Amino acid sequence: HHMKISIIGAGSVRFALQLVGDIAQTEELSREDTHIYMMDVHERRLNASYILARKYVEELNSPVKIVKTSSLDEAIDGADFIINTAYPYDPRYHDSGSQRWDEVTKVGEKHGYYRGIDSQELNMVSTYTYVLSSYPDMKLALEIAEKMKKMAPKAYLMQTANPVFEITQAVRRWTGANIVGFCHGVAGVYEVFEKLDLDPEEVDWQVAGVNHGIWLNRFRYRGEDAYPLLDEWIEKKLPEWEPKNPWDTQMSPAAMDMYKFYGMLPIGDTVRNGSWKYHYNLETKKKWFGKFGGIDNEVERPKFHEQLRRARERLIKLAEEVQQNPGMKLTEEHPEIFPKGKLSGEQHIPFINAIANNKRVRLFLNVENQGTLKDFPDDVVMELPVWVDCCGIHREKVEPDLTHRIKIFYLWPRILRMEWNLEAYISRDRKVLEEILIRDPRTKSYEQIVQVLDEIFNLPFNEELRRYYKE
Amino acid sequence: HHMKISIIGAGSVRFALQLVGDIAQTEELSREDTHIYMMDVHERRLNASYILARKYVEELNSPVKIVKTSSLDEAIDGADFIINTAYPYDPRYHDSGSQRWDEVTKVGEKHGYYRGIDSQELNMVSTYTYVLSSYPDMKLALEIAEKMKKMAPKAYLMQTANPVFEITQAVRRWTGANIVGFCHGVAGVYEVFEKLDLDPEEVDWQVAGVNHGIWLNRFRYRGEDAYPLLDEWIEKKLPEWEPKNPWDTQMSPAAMDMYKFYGMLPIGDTVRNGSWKYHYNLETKKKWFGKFGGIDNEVERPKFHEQLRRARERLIKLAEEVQQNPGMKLTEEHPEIFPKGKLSGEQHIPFINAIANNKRVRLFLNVENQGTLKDFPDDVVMELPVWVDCCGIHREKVEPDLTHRIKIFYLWPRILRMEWNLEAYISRDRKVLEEILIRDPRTKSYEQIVQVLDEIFNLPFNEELRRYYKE
Repeated sequence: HHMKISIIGAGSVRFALQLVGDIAQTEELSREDTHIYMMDVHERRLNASYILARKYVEELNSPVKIVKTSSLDEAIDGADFIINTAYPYDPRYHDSGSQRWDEVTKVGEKHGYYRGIDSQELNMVSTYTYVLSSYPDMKLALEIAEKMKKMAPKAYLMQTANPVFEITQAVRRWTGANIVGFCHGVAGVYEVFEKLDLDPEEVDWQVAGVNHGIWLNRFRYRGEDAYPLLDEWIEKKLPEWEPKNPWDTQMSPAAMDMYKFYGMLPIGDTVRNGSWKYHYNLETKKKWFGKFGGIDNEVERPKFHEQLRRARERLIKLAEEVQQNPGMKLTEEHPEIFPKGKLSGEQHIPFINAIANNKRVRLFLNVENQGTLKDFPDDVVMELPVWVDCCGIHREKVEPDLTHRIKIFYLWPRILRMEWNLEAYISRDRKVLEEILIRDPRTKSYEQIVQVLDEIFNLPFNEELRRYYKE
Repeated sequence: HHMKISIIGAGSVRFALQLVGDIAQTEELSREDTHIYMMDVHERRLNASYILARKYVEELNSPVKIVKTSSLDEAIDGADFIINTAYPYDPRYHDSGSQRWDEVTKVGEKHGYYRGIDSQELNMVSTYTYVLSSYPDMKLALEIAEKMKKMAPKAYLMQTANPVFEITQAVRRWTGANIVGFCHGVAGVYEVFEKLDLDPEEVDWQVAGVNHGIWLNRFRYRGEDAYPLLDEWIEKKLPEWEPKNPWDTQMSPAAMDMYKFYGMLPIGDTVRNGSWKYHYNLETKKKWFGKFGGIDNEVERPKFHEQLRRARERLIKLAEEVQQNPGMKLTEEHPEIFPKGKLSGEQHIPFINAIANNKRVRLFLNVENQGTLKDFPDDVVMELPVWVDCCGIHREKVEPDLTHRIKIFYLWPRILRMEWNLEAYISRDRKVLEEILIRDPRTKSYEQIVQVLDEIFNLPFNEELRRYYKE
């Protein structure tokens, strides 16, 4: 047979471009019998990705076949791998998923919720959830899961869209579907090693926890705990640390503070998901994250979404250029965006090449605990270090165990917040949403949460959201 | 041999009087070979309880022997049953345990924490915890547990002092000691049956959960769910409900609201331990609990502690009366306080008579889950329906199971808050206390929690508390 890899939401041009780049440069997958289905509902973006992708593989000399489609059934039918990177929205009001999150966040601030209703303790990550329930995004992943159990029973559903923890769990639990959560927050660990003058391949390390809630449980050098090297860095170097850009938080005072308390270093976006201690306002964010106040604020987030929008428009306009200039080479003209002989460092293609062609590799994926961390249920989805080959996912033993304080102060509260979000969705009940905000540290009255929720629900692009929560 | 029942903190005159009344009226325990050791550190109160108790049993014609002691070793040595009803304090500053709680609560309000630092979501119960850790009270129960493993290895430690959940758990886990938590919040259920015109002995019922967090999981009449009778009462009767006194909350709008959301009626002090929805201020408390705003407020609690103080002074002065008037009969002069031919309805003596003399009885006690509620760990202490005989405690099957919403919204959050409180104690670390308040919905800044904690720690009667948390 051939191999079908469907990318749902392929209008995310850059992420799709790095996926297509990775498969086209992977010797075992770069075959005539590899078919990439790019599927999306917004056609301007779709057509751009498609012509760019085709131009790109042409220049890598990859015989991979690329098929654009407009219908999700045709993309799912008989697929071997389904990558969901879709960010749903209503084209009558918006032109991008992030616009809707940006707007409910303004309504949330209007009613006294700084950084919006979706900014909660232990998840400050922007655009992670959408009105707690994430209805638009969860609805789509469950639609995909119902369609694929009929037309693609042997496929792996690779969840990339947020919230990955909530969605992966819901699909896993409510459908049978073979879903796996992907996220690459694990990469920040390489910055820790460099800042401590450590050859990365000479470090024995491990992380574990929950999506955007992972901890460096094992950090060793020469068979000895290397955490004293971090304690020394905190003494000497931290006083003069400074971020390169609003995303640079791994070695921040907020991270070191969380390290002091929990006993292990929080990795990647975990650092963004601290307690309210670091997030009361912009001035407080700047004390703990440096001059930008990190990425999750009034100034840097709208700035970032504006850059992202600006970039879509460009890639569309670039697609009109390759149409207009058949002869120009994308590898030469924009090598940043079309790398030759390098890999994205994303885990998606390594995963596919492992399962399809037995190229065994260590990955960090969101899968059911299944008794890897004993103090938590077997069915709860977690970000774990796993080995992947043609027999599927195999979990590494997690050693040392995560500290008591991580379990009771971080992980368990975060698991419950997920259980809260899933109950809100499944029950179709406003009361659950109200109860979530009743426990929000910035709720002043009950009247307040009723009025925020009302206003959010009455935004024109949430018409079907409020019809979902209608008595 | 004889039987030794030690009451630690016997200066709680009224509670001690009802204990001594219950044993003296229990046919199997009212023996010459039953010895009651009353022990306390404050001698004015001790002497009063002792002479009152002796006068009391004299009039019931109970041959029970009563021994006052000043030393806790002498009370614990060779004891069969040890009832801990002590509320520690410093006599150089205070004359009662509740004075210290009242004062840290004033300091908490001073710094913007309404009803004090110890009033947290899912525990509004006044005087339950003391500066989160409850150091004075936990220290004493662990001292008792270390002394009794040497001098009373076969004894049952009956915890009555608060916090019962935290203390019972800590002792259980950190020592071997055979501890069991007692609390009689289960009694409110009899008011529910009466208000619905139900013969109480014709109702098939059960409760379960956590101390001050119990739910009416089973409510049946004629082998049929009787919860529609509660739904009818809510329609017709609730609009005209009104409390008899600040403790009357079982049928309140707050209780019915919690019933609507969780699916089961919260029982006793559970009703006091709702979310902040019902507790923002006095005016909001009065909407949900009636004209008094319940018992946990600025007005009714100091009023209640003043009545309690007034009552101690009286019982002391009554003791000087029986000394002065040998001939007067306490049964006749104050029958409210010295009942003849009735039982307290407290579970303490039924328990003793069950274990000692095989008078089997159904009780609701705080013991280790041990897989009674499957979704929770085996070692966590919980308030469960149990049968008690001479072979010990036997747990009833809990059926139906508690609802999903109770588990994820009420019980699990409350278990974690306990785990937080125990970590604060065991670690001797202010940072844990800070982290608890970092998640308090009325914390505005980190500076705020540092200043509350500082001021609390610097109150003269907390000298040894702050030396316990000293760097």
